[PDB]
Amino acid sequence: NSVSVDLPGSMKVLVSKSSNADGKYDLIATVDALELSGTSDKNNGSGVLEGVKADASKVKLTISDDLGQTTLEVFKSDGSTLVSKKVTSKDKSSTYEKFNEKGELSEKYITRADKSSTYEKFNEKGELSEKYITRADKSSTYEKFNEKGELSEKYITRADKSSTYEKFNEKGEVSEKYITRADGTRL
Repeated sequence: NSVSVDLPGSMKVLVSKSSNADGKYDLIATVDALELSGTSDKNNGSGVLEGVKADASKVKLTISDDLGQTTLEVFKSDGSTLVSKKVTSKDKSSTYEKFNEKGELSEKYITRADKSSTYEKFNEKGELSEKYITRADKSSTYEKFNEKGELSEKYITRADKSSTYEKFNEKGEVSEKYITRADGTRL
């Protein structure tokens, strides 16, 4: 029968030459316990697979032609309003997005090859409300944005266990500024 192919994002696709078709390969994959299927013109497991949840949600798996990237989209029953989207590359980096009921981006979680991560949260308007960056060196950045799209809070943490906290007021200039450095030498 069929041949198994590994895919970025810890998934697998089964590829087998199509009989009742012509020059096509049939693809089947099981993803989060849902069966997806499609057909491809190539013999490496690239191509598009689709599925349908029992709530009639549509699931689309796209595998790029050289297998370096997979995209897993979950749509509402209309087949067009996004619910979620997971992109994973071969280098293990990935972007996961969650959308609200009308398809506006609600959360984004990025992971890089060095395993730094960036986590963004959006309001219902769809604008950036929060941003949190963790880095490989163990530094971290926190940003809170107000209703006016202005920065209102920032918190940087460095590898030497130091810190810098800042609050911003109605004017874009800093109003507070904690600066912690070597040991517990505050400011």
